[PDB]
Amino acid sequence: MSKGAELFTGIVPILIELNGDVNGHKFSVSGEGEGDATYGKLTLKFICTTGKLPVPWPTLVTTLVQCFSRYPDHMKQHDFFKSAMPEGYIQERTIFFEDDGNYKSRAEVKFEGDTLVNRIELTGTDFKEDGNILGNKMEYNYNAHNVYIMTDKAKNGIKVNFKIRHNIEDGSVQLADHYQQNTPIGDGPVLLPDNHYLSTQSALSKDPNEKRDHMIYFEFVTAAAI
Amino acid sequence: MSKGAELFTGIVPILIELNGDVNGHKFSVSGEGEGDATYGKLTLKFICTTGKLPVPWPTLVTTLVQCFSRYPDHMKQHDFFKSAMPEGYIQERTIFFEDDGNYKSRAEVKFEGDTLVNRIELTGTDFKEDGNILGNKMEYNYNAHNVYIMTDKAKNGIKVNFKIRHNIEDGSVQLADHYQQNTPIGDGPVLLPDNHYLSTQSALSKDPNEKRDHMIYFEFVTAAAI
Repeated sequence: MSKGAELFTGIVPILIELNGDVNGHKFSVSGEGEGDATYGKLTLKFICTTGKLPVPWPTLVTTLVQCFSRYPDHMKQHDFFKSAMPEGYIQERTIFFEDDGNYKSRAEVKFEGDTLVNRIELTGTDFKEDGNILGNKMEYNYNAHNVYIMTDKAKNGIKVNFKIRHNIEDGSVQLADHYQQNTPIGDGPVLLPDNHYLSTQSALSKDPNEKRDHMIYFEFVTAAAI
Repeated sequence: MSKGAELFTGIVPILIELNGDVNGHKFSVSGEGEGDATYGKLTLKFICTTGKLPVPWPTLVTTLVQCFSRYPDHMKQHDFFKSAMPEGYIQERTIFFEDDGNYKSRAEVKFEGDTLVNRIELTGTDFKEDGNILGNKMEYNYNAHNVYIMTDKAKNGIKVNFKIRHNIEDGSVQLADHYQQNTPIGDGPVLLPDNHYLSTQSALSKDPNEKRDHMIYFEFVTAAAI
Protein backbone atom coordinates (compact mmCIF):
# COMPACT_ATOMS: atom_id res chain seq x y z
CA MET A 1 0.00 0.00 0.00
CA SER A 2 1.14 3.57 0.73
CA LYS A 3 4.84 4.32 0.55
CA GLY A 4 7.40 7.06 0.85
CA ALA A 5 6.04 10.58 0.91
CA GLU A 6 2.52 9.21 0.40
CA LEU A 7 2.58 8.34 4.12
CA PHE A 8 2.91 12.01 5.07
CA THR A 9 0.14 13.85 3.18
CA GLY A 10 -2.06 14.23 6.30
CA ILE A 11 -1.49 14.40 10.08
CA VAL A 12 0.62 11.51 11.32
CA PRO A 13 0.80 10.34 14.95
CA ILE A 14 4.28 10.06 16.41
CA LEU A 15 5.81 8.02 19.24
CA ILE A 16 9.34 8.62 20.57
CA GLU A 17 11.10 6.29 23.00
CA LEU A 18 14.56 7.02 24.38
CA ASN A 19 16.81 5.03 26.73
CA GLY A 20 19.79 7.06 27.90
CA ASP A 21 22.82 6.67 30.14
CA VAL A 22 24.80 9.84 30.76
CA ASN A 23 27.86 9.70 33.05
CA GLY A 24 26.22 6.62 34.56
CA HIS A 25 22.82 8.21 35.20
CA LYS A 26 20.22 5.98 33.48
CA PHE A 27 16.90 7.41 32.37
CA SER A 28 14.08 6.98 29.85
CA VAL A 29 11.89 9.42 27.98
CA SER A 30 8.63 8.81 26.10
CA GLY A 31 7.10 11.30 23.70
CA GLU A 32 3.88 11.41 21.69
CA GLY A 33 2.37 13.94 19.33
CA GLU A 34 1.73 14.45 15.68
CA GLY A 35 3.43 15.75 12.56
CA ASP A 36 2.20 17.63 9.50
CA ALA A 37 4.85 17.49 6.82
CA THR A 38 2.70 19.50 4.41
CA TYR A 39 3.43 22.58 6.53
CA GLY A 40 6.65 21.28 8.13
CA LYS A 41 5.22 21.34 11.67
CA LEU A 42 5.18 19.01 14.56
CA THR A 43 4.11 19.03 18.18
CA LEU A 44 5.24 16.54 20.78
CA LYS A 45 4.94 16.06 24.52
CA PHE A 46 7.80 14.31 26.31
CA ILE A 47 7.76 12.73 29.80
CA CYS A 48 10.73 11.42 31.75
CA THR A 49 9.26 8.06 32.68
CA THR A 50 12.00 7.23 35.19
CA GLY A 51 11.35 10.33 37.29
CA LYS A 52 13.71 13.28 37.06
CA LEU A 53 15.73 13.82 33.89
CA PRO A 54 19.44 13.91 34.91
CA VAL A 55 20.36 16.30 32.03
CA PRO A 56 18.69 19.51 30.73
CA TRP A 57 15.80 18.94 28.33
CA PRO A 58 17.39 21.15 25.65
CA THR A 59 20.34 18.78 25.32
CA LEU A 60 18.02 16.00 24.15
CA VAL A 61 15.98 18.00 21.58
CA THR A 62 17.91 16.88 18.50
CA THR A 63 18.01 13.25 19.62
CA LEU A 64 14.24 13.12 20.32
CA VAL A 65 12.05 12.74 12.98
CA GLN A 66 13.29 14.81 10.07
CA CYS A 67 10.82 12.99 7.79
CA PHE A 68 8.36 15.75 8.87
CA SER A 69 10.30 18.49 7.06
CA ARG A 70 8.37 20.42 4.41
CA TYR A 71 10.14 19.84 1.07
CA PRO A 72 8.97 22.54 -1.40
CA ASP A 73 7.89 21.21 -4.81
CA HIS A 74 11.20 21.93 -6.55
CA MET A 75 12.99 19.87 -3.88
CA LYS A 76 10.79 16.76 -3.67
CA GLN A 77 13.34 14.61 -5.49
CA HIS A 78 15.72 15.34 -2.61
CA ASP A 79 13.70 14.10 0.39
CA PHE A 80 15.66 11.02 1.55
CA PHE A 81 13.82 10.79 4.86
CA LYS A 82 10.32 10.10 3.51
CA SER A 83 11.63 8.01 0.58
CA ALA A 84 12.88 5.39 3.12
CA MET A 85 9.38 4.86 4.64
CA PRO A 86 7.61 2.78 5.80
CA GLU A 87 10.55 0.45 6.45
CA GLY A 88 12.48 3.42 7.77
CA TYR A 89 16.08 4.42 8.46
CA ILE A 90 18.80 4.22 11.11
CA GLN A 91 19.95 7.62 12.38
CA GLU A 92 23.30 7.71 14.22
CA ARG A 93 24.86 10.76 15.78
CA THR A 94 27.89 11.90 17.71
CA ILE A 95 27.38 15.24 19.55
CA PHE A 96 30.16 17.23 21.26
CA PHE A 97 29.26 19.91 23.84
CA GLU A 98 31.90 22.66 23.71
CA ASP A 99 34.41 22.31 26.57
CA ASP A 100 32.40 19.44 28.01
CA GLY A 101 31.11 15.88 27.34
CA ASN A 102 29.58 14.06 24.34
CA TYR A 103 26.48 12.09 23.35
CA LYS A 104 26.41 9.09 21.00
CA SER A 105 23.02 7.91 19.77
CA ARG A 106 21.55 5.28 17.48
CA ALA A 107 17.89 5.38 16.48
CA GLU A 108 15.51 3.49 14.24
CA VAL A 109 12.84 5.69 12.67
CA LYS A 110 10.06 3.74 10.94
CA PHE A 111 6.29 3.21 10.77
CA GLU A 112 4.70 0.80 13.24
CA GLY A 113 1.11 0.59 12.13
CA ASP A 114 0.04 4.14 11.29
CA THR A 115 2.43 5.77 13.78
CA LEU A 116 5.87 7.09 12.91
CA VAL A 117 8.14 5.74 15.69
CA ASN A 118 11.58 6.99 16.70
CA ARG A 119 13.35 4.55 19.12
CA ILE A 120 16.68 5.68 20.37
CA GLU A 121 19.57 4.49 22.52
CA LEU A 122 21.86 7.25 23.82
CA THR A 123 25.09 7.24 25.84
CA GLY A 124 26.82 10.33 27.19
CA THR A 125 30.33 10.46 28.62
CA ASP A 126 33.09 12.82 29.72
CA PHE A 127 30.77 15.45 31.28
CA LYS A 128 32.03 17.86 33.92
CA GLU A 129 30.19 17.62 37.21
CA ASP A 130 29.69 21.37 37.36
CA GLY A 131 29.54 22.05 33.62
CA ASN A 132 26.44 23.48 31.94
CA ILE A 133 24.90 20.02 31.43
CA LEU A 134 25.35 18.21 34.72
CA GLY A 135 25.33 21.58 36.52
CA ASN A 136 21.94 22.43 34.99
CA LYS A 137 22.90 25.90 33.71
CA MET A 138 21.18 25.79 30.32
CA GLU A 139 18.20 28.02 29.67
CA TYR A 140 14.93 26.25 28.94
CA ASN A 141 14.65 27.47 25.33
CA TYR A 142 15.81 26.74 21.78
CA ASN A 143 17.09 28.58 18.73
CA ALA A 144 16.92 28.34 14.91
CA HIS A 145 19.48 26.20 13.07
CA ASN A 146 20.50 25.06 9.60
CA VAL A 147 20.91 21.31 9.16
CA TYR A 148 23.25 20.54 6.24
CA ILE A 149 22.62 17.40 4.21
CA MET A 150 24.59 15.58 1.50
CA THR A 151 24.45 12.16 -0.07
CA ASP A 152 26.64 9.39 1.38
CA LYS A 153 26.65 7.14 -1.69
CA ALA A 154 28.58 4.23 -0.15
CA LYS A 155 25.90 3.79 2.52
CA ASN A 156 23.00 4.51 0.11
CA GLY A 157 22.15 7.23 2.60
CA ILE A 158 23.01 10.75 3.78
CA LYS A 159 25.53 12.51 6.01
CA VAL A 160 24.32 15.47 8.03
CA ASN A 161 26.23 18.14 9.97
CA PHE A 162 25.17 21.15 12.01
CA LYS A 163 25.92 22.95 15.26
CA ILE A 164 23.32 23.79 17.90
CA ARG A 165 23.60 27.01 19.91
CA HIS A 166 22.45 26.45 23.51
CA ASN A 167 21.77 29.62 25.56
CA ILE A 168 23.41 29.46 29.00
CA GLU A 169 22.01 31.20 32.15
CA ASP A 170 24.96 33.68 32.20
CA GLY A 171 24.13 34.93 28.66
CA SER A 172 26.90 32.91 26.95
CA VAL A 173 26.21 30.37 24.18
CA GLN A 174 27.51 26.81 24.26
CA LEU A 175 27.83 25.03 20.91
CA ALA A 176 26.93 21.37 20.41
CA ASP A 177 28.63 20.02 17.28
CA HIS A 178 26.47 17.35 15.57
CA TYR A 179 27.68 14.64 13.22
CA GLN A 180 24.94 12.47 11.79
CA GLN A 181 24.42 9.67 9.31
CA ASN A 182 21.22 8.02 8.09
CA THR A 183 20.99 4.69 6.26
CA PRO A 184 17.84 2.93 5.01
CA ILE A 185 16.60 -0.14 6.86
CA GLY A 186 15.03 -1.65 3.74
CA ASP A 187 16.52 -2.45 0.34
CA GLY A 188 14.02 -0.59 -1.85
CA PRO A 189 14.80 2.57 -3.80
CA VAL A 190 15.53 5.78 -1.86
CA LEU A 191 16.17 9.36 -2.98
CA LEU A 192 19.79 10.48 -2.65
CA PRO A 193 19.78 14.29 -2.46
CA ASP A 194 21.86 17.10 -3.84
CA ASN A 195 23.51 19.13 -1.08
CA HIS A 196 20.85 21.21 0.70
CA TYR A 197 19.72 22.17 4.22
CA LEU A 198 16.76 22.08 6.59
CA SER A 199 15.88 25.41 8.17
CA THR A 200 14.76 24.33 11.63
CA GLN A 201 13.11 26.43 14.39
CA SER A 202 11.71 25.24 17.72
CA ALA A 203 10.13 26.31 21.01
CA LEU A 204 10.14 24.52 24.40
CA SER A 205 7.20 25.01 26.77
CA LYS A 206 5.51 23.44 29.82
CA ASP A 207 1.94 22.44 30.66
CA PRO A 208 1.49 24.21 34.00
CA ASN A 209 -0.93 21.43 35.02
CA GLU A 210 1.53 18.58 34.37
CA LYS A 211 3.47 17.57 37.49
CA ARG A 212 5.80 15.07 35.86
CA ASP A 213 9.20 16.22 34.51
CA HIS A 214 8.21 16.96 30.91
CA MET A 215 8.72 19.08 27.82
CA ILE A 216 6.12 20.42 25.41
CA TYR A 217 7.97 20.71 22.09
CA PHE A 218 7.05 22.65 18.91
CA GLU A 219 9.10 22.47 15.69
CA PHE A 220 8.85 24.07 12.25
CA VAL A 221 11.17 22.71 9.54
CA THR A 222 11.44 23.43 5.80
CA ALA A 223 14.08 22.30 3.30
CA ALA A 224 15.93 24.87 1.24
CA ALA A 225 18.45 24.94 -1.58
CA ILE A 226 22.21 25.55 -1.28
CA MET B 1 -3.51 39.65 39.99
CA SER B 2 -5.39 42.46 38.23
CA LYS B 3 -8.82 43.07 36.75
CA GLY B 4 -7.32 43.30 33.25
CA ALA B 5 -5.80 39.86 33.61
CA GLU B 6 -9.26 38.29 33.67
CA LEU B 7 -9.71 39.38 30.05
CA PHE B 8 -7.03 36.85 29.09
CA THR B 9 -8.29 33.60 30.63
CA GLY B 10 -9.58 32.40 27.25
CA ILE B 11 -8.51 32.57 23.60
CA VAL B 12 -8.48 36.23 22.51
CA PRO B 13 -8.63 37.36 18.89
CA ILE B 14 -5.90 39.77 17.76
CA LEU B 15 -5.65 42.42 15.06
CA ILE B 16 -2.35 44.11 14.11
CA GLU B 17 -1.89 47.03 11.74
CA LEU B 18 1.48 48.56 10.95
CA ASN B 19 2.58 51.38 8.67
CA GLY B 20 6.34 51.53 8.12
CA ASP B 21 8.83 53.72 6.27
CA VAL B 22 12.43 52.49 6.19
CA ASN B 23 14.93 54.66 4.27
CA GLY B 24 11.93 56.09 2.45
CA HIS B 25 10.51 52.71 1.44
CA LYS B 26 6.91 52.68 2.70
CA PHE B 27 4.81 49.57 3.40
CA SER B 28 1.87 48.38 5.49
CA VAL B 29 1.24 45.10 7.20
CA SER B 30 -1.97 43.64 8.57
CA GLY B 31 -2.06 40.70 10.95
CA GLU B 32 -4.69 38.58 12.60
CA GLY B 33 -4.72 35.57 14.89
CA GLU B 34 -5.27 34.67 18.50
CA GLY B 35 -3.51 34.57 21.84
CA ASP B 36 -3.69 32.12 24.73
CA ALA B 37 -2.07 33.72 27.78
CA THR B 38 -2.81 30.78 30.04
CA TYR B 39 -0.18 28.83 28.09
CA GLY B 40 1.76 31.84 26.80
CA LYS B 41 1.08 31.05 23.12
CA LEU B 42 0.40 33.32 20.09
CA THR B 43 -0.39 32.36 16.50
CA LEU B 44 -0.58 35.15 13.91
CA LYS B 45 -0.66 35.55 10.12
CA PHE B 46 0.72 38.78 8.61
CA ILE B 47 0.21 40.05 5.07
CA CYS B 48 2.10 42.90 3.44
CA THR B 49 -0.91 44.81 2.14
CA THR B 50 1.12 47.18 -0.07
CA GLY B 51 2.66 44.34 -2.10
CA LYS B 52 6.22 43.12 -1.48
CA LEU B 53 7.84 43.90 1.88
CA PRO B 54 11.03 45.93 1.29
CA VAL B 55 12.80 44.67 4.48
CA PRO B 56 13.13 41.15 5.94
CA TRP B 57 10.14 39.85 7.84
CA PRO B 58 12.39 38.98 10.81
CA THR B 59 13.22 42.67 11.39
CA LEU B 60 9.53 43.38 12.09
CA VAL B 61 8.80 40.51 14.52
CA THR B 62 9.27 42.43 17.77
CA THR B 63 7.35 45.44 16.46
CA LEU B 64 4.39 43.37 15.25
CA VAL B 65 1.52 42.11 22.26
CA GLN B 66 3.34 41.07 25.42
CA CYS B 67 0.00 40.98 27.29
CA PHE B 68 -0.16 37.38 26.03
CA SER B 69 2.79 36.28 28.18
CA ARG B 70 2.13 33.44 30.61
CA TYR B 71 2.71 34.78 34.11
CA PRO B 72 2.90 31.87 36.58
CA ASP B 73 0.63 32.27 39.62
CA HIS B 74 3.46 33.41 41.89
CA MET B 75 4.36 36.22 39.47
CA LYS B 76 0.93 37.52 38.53
CA GLN B 77 1.53 40.63 40.68
CA HIS B 78 4.27 41.64 38.18
CA ASP B 79 2.14 41.61 35.01
CA PHE B 80 1.96 45.26 33.98
CA PHE B 81 0.73 44.44 30.46
CA LYS B 82 -2.54 42.77 31.39
CA SER B 83 -3.11 45.21 34.25
CA ALA B 84 -3.27 48.16 31.84
CA MET B 85 -6.13 46.51 29.91
CA PRO B 86 -8.68 47.02 28.48
CA GLU B 87 -7.72 50.72 28.11
CA GLY B 88 -4.28 49.55 27.05
CA TYR B 89 -0.80 50.98 26.81
CA ILE B 90 1.51 52.91 24.52
CA GLN B 91 4.60 50.88 23.56
CA GLU B 92 7.52 52.84 22.17
CA ARG B 93 10.83 51.49 20.95
CA THR B 94 14.14 52.40 19.41
CA ILE B 95 15.97 49.44 17.85
CA PHE B 96 19.64 49.72 16.83
CA PHE B 97 20.81 47.20 14.23
CA GLU B 98 24.48 46.38 14.74
CA ASP B 99 26.72 48.32 12.29
CA ASP B 100 23.59 49.55 10.51
CA GLY B 101 20.45 51.73 10.88
CA ASN B 102 17.70 52.02 13.50
CA TYR B 103 13.93 51.53 13.74
CA LYS B 104 11.75 53.77 15.89
CA SER B 105 8.16 52.67 16.63
CA ARG B 106 5.13 53.85 18.55
CA ALA B 107 2.19 51.51 19.08
CA GLU B 108 -1.14 51.59 20.88
CA VAL B 109 -2.21 48.19 22.24
CA LYS B 110 -5.74 48.05 23.63
CA PHE B 111 -9.05 46.24 23.44
CA GLU B 112 -11.61 47.21 20.82
CA GLY B 113 -14.66 45.16 21.67
CA ASP B 114 -13.59 41.52 22.00
CA THR B 115 -10.34 41.99 20.06
CA LEU B 116 -6.85 42.92 21.27
CA VAL B 117 -5.59 45.49 18.75
CA ASN B 118 -1.98 46.60 18.17
CA ARG B 119 -1.66 49.63 15.84
CA ILE B 120 1.91 50.73 15.06
CA GLU B 121 3.84 53.49 13.28
CA LEU B 122 7.44 52.55 12.40
CA THR B 123 10.22 54.64 10.89
CA GLY B 124 13.62 53.26 9.91
CA THR B 125 16.59 55.44 8.97
CA ASP B 126 20.29 55.34 8.21
CA PHE B 127 20.30 51.81 6.76
CA LYS B 128 23.06 50.70 4.39
CA GLU B 129 21.80 49.63 0.98
CA ASP B 130 24.18 46.67 1.11
CA GLY B 131 23.61 45.86 4.82
CA ASN B 132 21.56 42.88 5.94
CA ILE B 133 18.24 44.76 6.20
CA LEU B 134 18.03 46.65 2.86
CA GLY B 135 20.14 44.00 1.12
CA ASN B 136 17.80 41.34 2.50
CA LYS B 137 20.54 38.99 3.76
CA MET B 138 18.75 37.77 6.90
CA GLU B 139 17.59 34.19 7.15
CA TYR B 140 13.86 33.61 7.51
CA ASN B 141 13.96 32.32 11.08
CA TYR B 142 14.03 33.46 14.69
CA ASN B 143 15.77 32.65 17.98
CA ALA B 144 15.01 32.61 21.72
CA HIS B 145 15.52 35.76 23.80
CA ASN B 146 15.15 37.07 27.34
CA VAL B 147 13.16 40.33 27.60
CA TYR B 148 14.17 42.29 30.70
CA ILE B 149 11.53 44.38 32.44
CA MET B 150 11.73 46.94 35.23
CA THR B 151 9.47 49.58 36.69
CA ASP B 152 9.71 53.17 35.46
CA LYS B 153 8.07 54.80 38.49
CA ALA B 154 7.98 58.35 37.11
CA LYS B 155 6.00 57.24 34.04
CA ASN B 156 3.70 54.84 35.90
CA GLY B 157 4.90 52.16 33.51
CA ILE B 158 7.89 50.00 32.58
CA LYS B 159 11.20 50.10 30.70
CA VAL B 160 12.21 47.01 28.79
CA ASN B 161 15.56 46.05 27.24
CA PHE B 162 16.77 43.10 25.20
CA LYS B 163 19.06 42.24 22.29
CA ILE B 164 17.66 40.18 19.40
CA ARG B 165 20.01 37.86 17.54
CA HIS B 166 19.26 37.74 13.78
CA ASN B 167 20.79 34.85 11.84
CA ILE B 168 22.48 36.09 8.62
CA GLU B 169 22.87 34.07 5.39
CA ASP B 170 26.68 33.92 5.70
CA GLY B 171 26.48 32.22 9.12
CA SER B 172 27.10 35.43 11.11
CA VAL B 173 24.71 36.87 13.66
CA GLN B 174 23.53 40.49 13.74
CA LEU B 175 22.31 41.97 16.98
CA ALA B 176 19.36 44.34 17.23
CA ASP B 177 19.48 46.24 20.51
CA HIS B 178 15.94 47.02 21.72
CA TYR B 179 15.03 49.84 24.10
CA GLN B 180 11.40 49.98 25.02
CA GLN B 181 9.01 51.91 27.25
CA ASN B 182 5.32 51.10 28.00
CA THR B 183 2.89 53.65 29.51
CA PRO B 184 -0.77 53.06 30.41
CA ILE B 185 -3.43 54.77 28.33
CA GLY B 186 -6.00 54.59 31.16
CA ASP B 187 -6.16 56.15 34.64
CA GLY B 188 -6.74 53.00 36.65
CA PRO B 189 -4.08 51.51 38.91
CA VAL B 190 -1.56 49.28 37.13
CA LEU B 191 0.88 46.67 38.48
CA LEU B 192 4.42 48.01 38.63
CA PRO B 193 6.69 44.94 38.56
CA ASP B 194 9.87 43.90 40.31
CA ASN B 195 12.72 43.33 37.86
CA HIS B 196 12.05 40.13 35.94
CA TYR B 197 12.19 38.85 32.37
CA LEU B 198 10.08 37.18 29.67
CA SER B 199 11.48 34.01 28.15
CA THR B 200 10.42 34.34 24.48
CA GLN B 201 10.72 31.81 21.63
CA SER B 202 9.38 32.11 18.12
CA ALA B 203 9.18 30.42 14.79
CA LEU B 204 8.47 31.92 11.30
CA SER B 205 6.71 29.89 8.62
CA LYS B 206 4.77 30.15 5.34
CA ASP B 207 1.51 28.86 3.98
CA PRO B 208 2.49 27.27 0.68
CA ASN B 209 -0.91 28.15 -0.76
CA GLU B 210 -0.70 31.87 0.09
CA LYS B 211 0.69 33.89 -2.78
CA ARG B 212 0.80 37.31 -1.08
CA ASP B 213 4.02 38.24 0.79
CA HIS B 214 3.20 37.03 4.28
CA MET B 215 4.53 35.52 7.50
CA ILE B 216 2.95 32.83 9.69
CA TYR B 217 4.22 33.54 13.17
CA PHE B 218 4.23 31.37 16.29
CA GLU B 219 5.42 32.58 19.67
CA PHE B 220 5.73 31.01 23.14
CA VAL B 221 6.42 33.36 26.09
CA THR B 222 6.54 32.95 29.87
CA ALA B 223 7.67 35.38 32.58
CA ALA B 224 10.42 34.20 34.92
CA ALA B 225 12.06 35.57 38.07
CA ILE B 226 15.61 36.91 37.91
